[PDB]
Formats: sequence, structure tokens, C-alpha cells
Amino acid sequence: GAYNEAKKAAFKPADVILDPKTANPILLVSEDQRSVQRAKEPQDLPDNPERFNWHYCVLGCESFISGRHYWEVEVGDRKEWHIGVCSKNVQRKGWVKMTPENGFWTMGLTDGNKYRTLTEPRTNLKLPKPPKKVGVFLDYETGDISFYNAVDGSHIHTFLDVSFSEALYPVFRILTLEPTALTICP
Repeated sequence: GAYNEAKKAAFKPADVILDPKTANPILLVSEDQRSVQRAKEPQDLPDNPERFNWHYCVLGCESFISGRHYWEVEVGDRKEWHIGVCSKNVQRKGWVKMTPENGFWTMGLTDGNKYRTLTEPRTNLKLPKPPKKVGVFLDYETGDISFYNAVDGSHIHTFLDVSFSEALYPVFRILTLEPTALTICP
């Protein structure tokens, strides 16, 4: 409603571009670097330090170190996805649990209709109607990372008062093979 729109007025629209050097080798980044798909099996890519080698993750190219920013992700009719923000300084090699304590502030969908935070423990989110487009808001100085349905402005989750000192990236994760990609709205 009017509340989420005038919120949007106070946050700078970020132009998020996926970074192919960060993407786990099971992921494909599109030619326009706005969408991500999965491959049936891993591609042959370098194990460069930037790359997630266990988690099925990819980062934006640009990080945030101050200010208020937002971007929007077309999740569409996908059955599975997770999105949010992570530290520049997360562990990219080997497994770490994707939780706030490890520098991941994410939420998403599993099995078509189970929305959750990747808080520790996870928290189940009851969304009266499924989002097609998710708005992600970052306020670096307050420490808030929030998720909204970008069409009706309805709130999905906020991580409040996080203690940020680090650069933060947009992060995206997909586990499934589906016909619909995960796509950044410009």
C-alpha cells in the first residue's frame, strides 16, 4: 500500500547484476547477468577464491558499505528459491550453515508453498498469497534487511538491528530444476 511505496521513496534502487565468478558450478548466469538457472550437473569452471564450491549460491557484482538500498527479484511461479544478503567475508569453500551468525540474512521458499527464514532455528512464514516479485530492502545504518511482496507491498520478514561492519552482497540460491529462472527485476 501507500506505506511500502513511500518506504521505497527513501531507499536507493540498486541495479543488481549477478557475478558469474561467484556462482557455484551448478549454476548458469544468463547473458544479461540478471537471471540464474541450474544445470543438470556441474560445469567445468575454475575453483577461484570468489566462487561458492558447496552452496548453490551466486552473489551480485557490487557490495554495500553504507546507505539504504533496494532491489526486486522475480521469483514468479518457481517452487524453490532463497534470496537475501550475505557478508563479503562469508566462508565460500566447504559447508557452513546459512544463518545470520555465519553472515547470511536470507529467506525463501521450498516445496512450492513452505516459506521460511533461514534464521536459526528457521521460522515458518505464512503468506496469505504467494509473491511473484520480492522486494529486498537494506538499511545499512539501522541494520535492517527486509523482504516485501513488491506488488502489494505486504511484509514478508525483517531481520532487525543487525550489527553490520562488513561489505554486504545480494545473494541468490536455487536448488531445483524448473522451467522458470530466478530473475532480478531492473
